[PDB]
Amino acid sequence: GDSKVKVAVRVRPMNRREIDLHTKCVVDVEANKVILNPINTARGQPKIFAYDHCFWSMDESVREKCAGQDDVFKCLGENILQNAFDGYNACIFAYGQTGSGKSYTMMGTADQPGLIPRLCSGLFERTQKEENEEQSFKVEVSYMEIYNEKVRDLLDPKGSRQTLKVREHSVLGPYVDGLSKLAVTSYKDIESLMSEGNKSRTVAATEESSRSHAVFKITLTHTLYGTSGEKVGKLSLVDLAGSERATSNINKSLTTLGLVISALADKNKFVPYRDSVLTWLLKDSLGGNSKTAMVATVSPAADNYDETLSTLRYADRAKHIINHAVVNEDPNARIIRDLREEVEKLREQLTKPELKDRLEESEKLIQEMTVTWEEKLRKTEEIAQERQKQLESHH
Ligand SMILES: Nc1ncnc2c1ncn2[C@@H]1O[C@H](COP(=O)(O)OP(=O)(O)O)[C@@H](O)[C@H]1O
Ligand SMILES: [Mg+2]
Ligand SMILES: [Mg+2]
Repeated sequence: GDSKVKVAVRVRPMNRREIDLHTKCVVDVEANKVILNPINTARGQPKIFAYDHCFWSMDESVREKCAGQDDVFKCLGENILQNAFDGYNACIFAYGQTGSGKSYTMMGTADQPGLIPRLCSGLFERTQKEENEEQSFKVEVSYMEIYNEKVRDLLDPKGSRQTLKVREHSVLGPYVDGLSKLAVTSYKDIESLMSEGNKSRTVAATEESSRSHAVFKITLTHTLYGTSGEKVGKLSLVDLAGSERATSNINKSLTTLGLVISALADKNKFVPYRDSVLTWLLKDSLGGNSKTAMVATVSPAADNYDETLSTLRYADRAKHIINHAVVNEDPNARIIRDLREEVEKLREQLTKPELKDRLEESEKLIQEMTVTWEEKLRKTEEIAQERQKQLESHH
């Protein structure tokens, strides 16, 4: 192919509990190597893994955390940002057990912002820095959640817990029908949409559920100007569910993800993309048209050994997957062209069942992606002010 899926392993520092209760540290880092030591030093031998990148921290001090997040972004964030500005599809997904540091890496906290806020900030910084009257940038965003093979729109002002149907089109592929793609023009729009989205996650029986997947997506459309050309880069930041074992199809997407990774590691006929919602929607990110990075977060202490190992192993396979990313030039024109063509052919065959409203679907897709930019702005605005009025009757 062209490029291999790049793999980084992030080892979170020993927390207060692990130090107080004298839980033994079994994971240590040697440059780009991850060494997993046995728990009771018969096959108690140190296991050594090698990856593209390895992050670690000496303690939980604010200095080391700031340095940590900075390191992670400098190593992975700016690269995929550059990919976005080069018209490439790019993706970063966090894999690991609950409490290893997936969300802390992807989203981070208020004092320790993760990959996503830095990515958005840097994105709008660069766009605002480069935009001429010959160069223009259009930025869209979406945030979805996948729980129990059901998709929810996290950017919907009304967290109605209503599932959105996942449908397939012949020329478009897998898509979430009804998902919000909101036009944004600054970091704060994204910030409010994200703060609202992050408090709309699926609750557990007790504390957000660790069984849900979170997919954040940025679309960057660059136009160069007596005619104009266009490139589109799509970033996909994914915070997966906890990889640990069970303590129906609640773990379908995770297991299927494992199977997909394993299959690719060894025309997608026997790669089970379709066996789950997650692998189906993120099919192009794994062995497809995308620059893909995996961040495997692991816990350092012995009490998580078998999990850590597992994670490591999966990571070790992920670096064998080969993607083939290309620059997406004027994809919208091609898509609407193929869509209208298909509409006409469906119109012709219709004059001779499953084609009755397939054309309806195609026309719907056409009309929805021919929506003017201004109306998208107005949409995002009314959504925003409805969020501003939903806290009015609640105050
Ligand atoms: N690399 C890290 N460095 C410092 N603290 C971390 C790190 N990763 C996780 N943590 C700490 O442990 C907490 C749990 O992390 P979290 O992102 O919720 O894990 P997960 O999403 O996989 O369940 C975090 O709030 C953070 O304080
Ligand atoms: Mg989390
Ligand atoms: Mg999108």
